[PDB]
Amino acid sequence: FNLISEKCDILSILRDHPENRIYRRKIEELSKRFTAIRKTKGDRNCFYRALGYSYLESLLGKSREIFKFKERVLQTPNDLLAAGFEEHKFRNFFNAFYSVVELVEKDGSVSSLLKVFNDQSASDHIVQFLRLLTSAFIRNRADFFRHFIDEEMDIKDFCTHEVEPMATECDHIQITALSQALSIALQVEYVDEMDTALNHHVFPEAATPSVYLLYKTSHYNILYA
Ligand SMILES: *CC(=O)NCc1ccc(F)c(C)c1
Repeated sequence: FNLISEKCDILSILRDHPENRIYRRKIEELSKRFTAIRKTKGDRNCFYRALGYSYLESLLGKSREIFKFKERVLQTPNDLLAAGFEEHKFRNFFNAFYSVVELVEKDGSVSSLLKVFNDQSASDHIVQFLRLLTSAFIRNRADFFRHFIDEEMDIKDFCTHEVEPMATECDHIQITALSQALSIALQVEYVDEMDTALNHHVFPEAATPSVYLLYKTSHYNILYA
């Protein structure tokens, strides 16, 4: 379990911030709303790896939701082609993602899903797929991202340098784009060392979330309500 941990009690993360007044306060408050946490490896891929694992975990045993998600994933090659990606270059990454979706359907266990996400090869193929789909979704909707995020940004350069490469860190744009590309509703809780309220953001605004993440010390960990 070197990439995604076993479930732990929320208060077990006090030990990561010993004798720290603000972090203790915020973690205690978080424990009133959430029961458990899984930690992810801080290798620069932790947003993609956490969202992918936590969303597929949320589908286990839900036959209608699995059918609808599979239908969407089957169309994603067309998003990649429309943005200029070549089939022979994305094939291995698409096939790895479709495979883990079929595991959710056929096997249906937490333990089998966690083993794929802890297999460095399978897990990194899944992350690379998610990064290419993020990039495609932004490129195909460049006017949307310039209108609503930043009129001055260079969309093609941003995707080349800050989305496609492994180990590149995320901001609001990547989170919004992957949420929209796969129709995943997610809530991010923010824990920093300023003397401020524990607070959160939902993607898209106003949705009921499937996934909850904790953003703390530049890392995305998985929460359980
Ligand atoms: C999500 C992810 O892989 N984060 C890696 C990380 C951990 C600590 C930091 F200070 C940075 C810049 C990144």
